[PDB]
Amino acid sequence: INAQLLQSMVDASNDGIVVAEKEGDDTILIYVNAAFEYLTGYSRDEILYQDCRFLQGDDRDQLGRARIRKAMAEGRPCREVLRNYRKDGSAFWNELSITPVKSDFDQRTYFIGIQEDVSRQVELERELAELRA
Amino acid sequence: INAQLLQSMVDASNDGIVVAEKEGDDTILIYVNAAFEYLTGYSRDEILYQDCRFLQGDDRDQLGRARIRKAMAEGRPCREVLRNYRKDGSAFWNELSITPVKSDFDQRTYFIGIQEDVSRQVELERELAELRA
Ligand SMILES: Cc1cc2nc3c(=O)[nH]c(=O)nc-3n(C[C@H](O)[C@H](O)[C@H](O)COP(=O)(O)O)c2cc1C
Ligand SMILES: Cc1cc2nc3c(=O)[nH]c(=O)nc-3n(C[C@H](O)[C@H](O)[C@H](O)COP(=O)(O)O)c2cc1C
Repeated sequence: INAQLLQSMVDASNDGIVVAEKEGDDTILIYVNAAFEYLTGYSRDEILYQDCRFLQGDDRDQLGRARIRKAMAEGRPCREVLRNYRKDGSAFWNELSITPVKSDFDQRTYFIGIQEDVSRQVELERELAELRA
Repeated sequence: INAQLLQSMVDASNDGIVVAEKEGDDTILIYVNAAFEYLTGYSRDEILYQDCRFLQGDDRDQLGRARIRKAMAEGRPCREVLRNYRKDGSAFWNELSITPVKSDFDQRTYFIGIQEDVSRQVELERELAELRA
């Protein structure tokens, strides 16, 4: 499959897709797609080369953080549902998928992130539970 | 971004991703990912070089067909929720996004399809609306 098609497929994805690399305790972003920019509200120039933890804002007491750190250290993919905050400050539920992959071009392991906004389904399920009473 | 990472990003996608080319009134499949292979129940060798309309089965009375057909003619992406049937015969709801992309290698327009399963949400909305009254 051609590389231009793959880049287009990434650029056409509804879910957000990012690529990040490890720099100590930070995993700084090296690629984001348009979907990620519209989901998070930040432009490409602002958040490039930054760890995604800024999406958590002040809600930094989420147990999923430790699970993410364990998964990335051990080279395992992981899936976590987190509360994240856009640039304007509005909250949303982000189903995040992290996948570590070893690039053979430079023998470096990178991390692929897929973000899904699941706020709508969270609200729907909650309302169904309320009506169940 | 290198092609190996792009193929990894596509094969790790939660939604199904496919690539198809135009042959008259048919849009023949040239690529599927693992998620699509396990969602439809068909192997790559079975569905290669065939238009995806077989997923509709006998339920060919879906208006989205017309909308899909017009969208591809004008080179516009489109999003439609359709009824599809697996190889075994079980039914599901597919939110499909079609995006035309210009490949420069051959200056040919290809079509990227992204499929998301919305059956669970469809049932949620059904039950919430029913109990809602
Ligand atoms: C590719 C990638 C994408 C990530 N995307 C998000 C994200 O969208 N939202 C989020 O809250 N954390 C995200 N994270 C996790 C944080 O960036 C961070 O790595 C994790 O919370 C570890 O927490 P710590 O930095 O406090 O140790 C992502 C991590 C990676 C590797
Ligand atoms: C890239 C691509 C992916 C498609 N994926 C699906 C699909 O997953 N399910 C489906 O029912 N139709 C899908 N279609 C639509 C059918 O393949 C077909 O093109 C459509 O029904 C157009 O009208 P026709 O059936 O009269 O030709 C897809 C079309 C394209 C171009």
